[PDB]
Amino acid sequence: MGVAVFLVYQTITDFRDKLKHPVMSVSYKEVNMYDAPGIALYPGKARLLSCEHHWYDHIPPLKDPGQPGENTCVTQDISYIDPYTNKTMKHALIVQGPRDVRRRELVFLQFHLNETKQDFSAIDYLLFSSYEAFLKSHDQVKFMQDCESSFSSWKFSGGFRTWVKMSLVKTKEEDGSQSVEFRQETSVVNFIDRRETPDKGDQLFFVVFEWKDPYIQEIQDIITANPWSMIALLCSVFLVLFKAADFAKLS
Amino acid sequence: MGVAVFLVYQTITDFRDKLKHPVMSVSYKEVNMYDAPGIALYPGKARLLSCEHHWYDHIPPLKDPGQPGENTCVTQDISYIDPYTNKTMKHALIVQGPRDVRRRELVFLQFHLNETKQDFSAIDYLLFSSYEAFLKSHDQVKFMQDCESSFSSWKFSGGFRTWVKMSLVKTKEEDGSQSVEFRQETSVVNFIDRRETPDKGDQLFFVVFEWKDPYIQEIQDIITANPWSMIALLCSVFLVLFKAADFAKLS
Amino acid sequence: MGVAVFLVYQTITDFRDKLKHPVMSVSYKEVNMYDAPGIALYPGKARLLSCEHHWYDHIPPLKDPGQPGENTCVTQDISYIDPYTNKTMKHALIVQGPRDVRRRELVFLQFHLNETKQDFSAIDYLLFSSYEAFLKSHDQVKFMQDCESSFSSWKFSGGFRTWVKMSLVKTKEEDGSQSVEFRQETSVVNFIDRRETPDKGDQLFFVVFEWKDPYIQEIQDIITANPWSMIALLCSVFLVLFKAADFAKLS
Repeated sequence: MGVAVFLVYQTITDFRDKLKHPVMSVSYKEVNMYDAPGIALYPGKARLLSCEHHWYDHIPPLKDPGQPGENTCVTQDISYIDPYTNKTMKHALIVQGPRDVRRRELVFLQFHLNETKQDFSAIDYLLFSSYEAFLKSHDQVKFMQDCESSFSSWKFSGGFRTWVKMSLVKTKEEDGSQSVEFRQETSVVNFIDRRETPDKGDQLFFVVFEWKDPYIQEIQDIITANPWSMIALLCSVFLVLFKAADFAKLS
Repeated sequence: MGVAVFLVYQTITDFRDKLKHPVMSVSYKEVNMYDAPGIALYPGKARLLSCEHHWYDHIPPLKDPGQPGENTCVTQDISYIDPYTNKTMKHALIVQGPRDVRRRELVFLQFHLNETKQDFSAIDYLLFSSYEAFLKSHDQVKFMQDCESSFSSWKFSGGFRTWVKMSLVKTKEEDGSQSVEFRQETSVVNFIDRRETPDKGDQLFFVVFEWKDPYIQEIQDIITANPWSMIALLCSVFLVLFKAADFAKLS
Repeated sequence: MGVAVFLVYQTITDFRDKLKHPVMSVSYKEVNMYDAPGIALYPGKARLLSCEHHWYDHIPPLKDPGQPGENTCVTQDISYIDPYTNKTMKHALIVQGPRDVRRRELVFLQFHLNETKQDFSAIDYLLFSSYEAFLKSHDQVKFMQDCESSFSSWKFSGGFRTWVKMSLVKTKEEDGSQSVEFRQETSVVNFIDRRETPDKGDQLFFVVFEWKDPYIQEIQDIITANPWSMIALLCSVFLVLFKAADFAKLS
């Protein structure tokens, strides 16, 4: 009897320990064509020059800095308002990201910034999951607000390329909903300004966005214990101790 | 009987496999106000100019390059000794970290040094868990030594800002103790020299420390199996096979 | 009877849910001496100047750039062919990595590149597991193609140092094989050109490779459920329900 009560006490405490915190598992999934995200860039003073997509070409052809044109980009720019303060004005320009990963597709963005007083020049940017959901559905102006309140924005360095290789992670929370977040790693490459005339000193920006790997990481949180197993086990131990008592009575 | 012995062999092998290596789980938690950490710096010859804390103001006001002043930073500088070799004398400068996470308080630092024969510009730094533990408690001079031998130090570049976003990860080892480590990612933004445009070419540094997200990740290693469940299951299989043998005898 | 059928329904559904996706666990391991790995380089037109190993010296001695010599490096330079397109010929350079981890040996490389038409100067590089596997075993010319179609190559910026701290992550899949992949984070330090100050403006590169920590992270995917436990549990529940039926008959 004392053995039974100690066993049931330890079992119930173990079940409490198991239920108070779950376990986490990871998984991967391959996509034939990535859903094209949207990269949000705050031009601010800066003016775009050329947004180009390189679907399969290994090398970007040699360019001529300082001139606009060659805009083959799906762009949508509307002035907005920051919901974090609601009294400040934020302005953005939205583009469509790289689609196919099998053939490396990189979007190449040239940015020229006019002369400014600020010592450290950089342009902020932000990424959200998909572009078509922001383009067509209703009430997406507030979608930008909640996306920026949820997603995080990190500015890229102003002066040289920041080759951005992004990735997608889908965590499956158990309350009937899904969460998507973007993980990216950047690679800065110094640029030679000798070809351009740097006597003016006006900063020129360059950004390249790419898909790191076709696979997307899926993370699931698993509950490790169920009441049915414990109740069956304790019933079995009760039965076996009853059988032992019956044997002792037979003795 | 043979079924019983094979089942017990398989179960004991499974239990040994479960016991030899555990399974990890992750957890998060919110904090109202982060504990003020400490940032350890090794300026060398680079005497600093201005350490300022920006509780909510988004942007540091433009800083005149070179001229000192505006020290609103809790700092202390004491010459130390390296425990790794014990014959090399190294000096460190210690500051307190940012605290306000909801207002994302950031610390702004600056450095200046006359040109030397180092051929490069970089200042090493190191982070430990808290400042009040280094200040008030007894025998913290050796706390520097064992924290340095435990923590890892990475130098920041010299000539442009290195925006550091740090987060604290707490892993709960099972032997009645706890471990704290810092995970950080840096962001470098180029700095324009044309403002001062001097002929001396003296290096100027800029560092910004910040908290990434309020969430603290907790990692615990959980053992997947316990002997009580396995012993109860083997007792149950013994009982059911005994009942089958009794039924066969009745037959 | 209905209780039994619903319980087995829930049990079989839970077992299917456990079977479809397993759980993942992580582990660490110390090594007395890391195996010497191999670093792949694609200099192209940039003939290197000096490859040096700093077995224990914390500090690299002051150098005089612009002139070749002092090649104390285990190098193997060959011309290859890209299997991705199979009509492109690319040249590679192969060196051995650092070995000593307790003394944290670091490898120093200097590259000089003549002025090029490309507006952004960078040298791509790739990492594979070991050097003696490429050098001594048979048909490793195709091992280069295998590794470059398997491993990922990331270019380093040209003009300033890119201090690379690599680490080895060894995951072991369940179908009788293991996977080794390298995770690295770079640390760029600005390089001062005031020492030479030429009017040619030719590029100079510097790379330093070093092990991050002696620990090797090992990842195993663990199956969480096995048929023996659930079949024994359902047999036990069937037996106890049969006992309940016998008791009801007795009543």
